Amino acid sequence: MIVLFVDFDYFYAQVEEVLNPSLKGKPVVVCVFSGRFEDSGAVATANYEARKFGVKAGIPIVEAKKILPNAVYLPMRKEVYQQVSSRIMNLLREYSEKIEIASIDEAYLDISDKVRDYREAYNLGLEIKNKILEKEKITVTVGISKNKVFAKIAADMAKPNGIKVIDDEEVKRLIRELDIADVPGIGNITAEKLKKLGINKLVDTLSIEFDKLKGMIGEAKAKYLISLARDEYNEPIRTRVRKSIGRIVTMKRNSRNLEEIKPYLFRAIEESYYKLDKRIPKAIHVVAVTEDLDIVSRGRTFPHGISKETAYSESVKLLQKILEEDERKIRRIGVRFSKFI
DNA sequence: CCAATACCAGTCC
DNA sequence: GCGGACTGGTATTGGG
Ligand SMILES: Nc1nc2c(ncn2[C@H]2C[C@H](O)[C@@H](COP(=O)(O)OP(=O)(O)OP(=O)(O)O)O2)c(=O)[nH]1
Ligand SMILES: [Ca+2]
Ligand SMILES: [Ca+2]
Ligand SMILES: [Ca+2]
Repeated sequence: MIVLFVDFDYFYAQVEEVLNPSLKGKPVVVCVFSGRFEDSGAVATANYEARKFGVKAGIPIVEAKKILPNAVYLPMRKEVYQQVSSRIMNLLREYSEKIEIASIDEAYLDISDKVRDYREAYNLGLEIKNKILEKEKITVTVGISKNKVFAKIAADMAKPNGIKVIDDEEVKRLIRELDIADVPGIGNITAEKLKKLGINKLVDTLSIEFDKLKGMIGEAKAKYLISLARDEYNEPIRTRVRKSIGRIVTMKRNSRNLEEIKPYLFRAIEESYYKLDKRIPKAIHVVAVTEDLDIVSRGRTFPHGISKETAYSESVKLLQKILEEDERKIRRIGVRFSKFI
């Protein structure tokens, strides 16, 4: 298999630069303003100039400004970003029928039957990069390898505005030499657990008994790493079928007032049914985050489909149950739908 | 009952 | 701690 992965560079901020060329060369920080109070919220992304001066995704806007008062701070316009994204994804569909949209700015193409080797793949990667730049003025990074995981690792290594092939011999070398913390799916918390077990590289995952590994990180992640280490990973390129779909929102203020909370819950349900499209759920869960940041959920599974109308009325009953059985104020409220017909 | 179900903490990016 | 979605461990419960 030959997999080509495309990851758009500093995507949100780059879109803002496209829409305002006056911003280029300036530090640009795109932000999620929460509005629970002043300048509350977090950095969604920053361009590479802003990162140079200490601002990165996830930090509080409050801290970002203290850090880089000099930057241009912009509200997230996700609807605008989604439109650019959708057009780019349609461009990519032209290069292969076998496409997997992983997120608003990432997609994998299975080009096994489109090119004969990694030389032609590299060439296709350049064509893709040029076309996206020509049509949307967005730079992207391309990663190419024998499976999805190494194609992404390649992009991670080459960004931004890059292209990289990890060929079959390099896959073998990296199984031995790559810090396992750099494997997709392994965050800092998981990397640390592995380090305690004596695992620093993919190849090390085989030095331990499965039950010990599975007991530390779970069976799913254990089989994932083991497959990678044995170079057997070969997951098909295709859009994932979601097992659940929902929406949970932060409220303007904490509350236990049923009718102060209902409007957020109901909007959550509306956004959920838009996302659901033609999928019909058999299960609904109302999910609350309390004032001190615990989660409480109450669900119901039916032996049949739940239309939007039954979702509304049942969600009320489930919310009442949360409020009856937990005396804390609620901070976030929403719904998740699952068990599709 | 206790297997089936419900809850819900943890994890990724 | 803005958030969607999935995983898997532990608590609760329904049968009729
Ligand atoms: N609201 C919010 N959005 C995020 C967050 N993290 C990433 N995003 C969105 C906005 C970014 O443009 C995109 C980030 O994906 P990446 O890890 O590839 O970073 P980004 O494209 O911004 O920069 P990069 O690929 O490193 O050049 O996804 C986050 O923590 N909060
Ligand atoms: Ca990305
Ligand atoms: Ca990106
Ligand atoms: Ca990592």
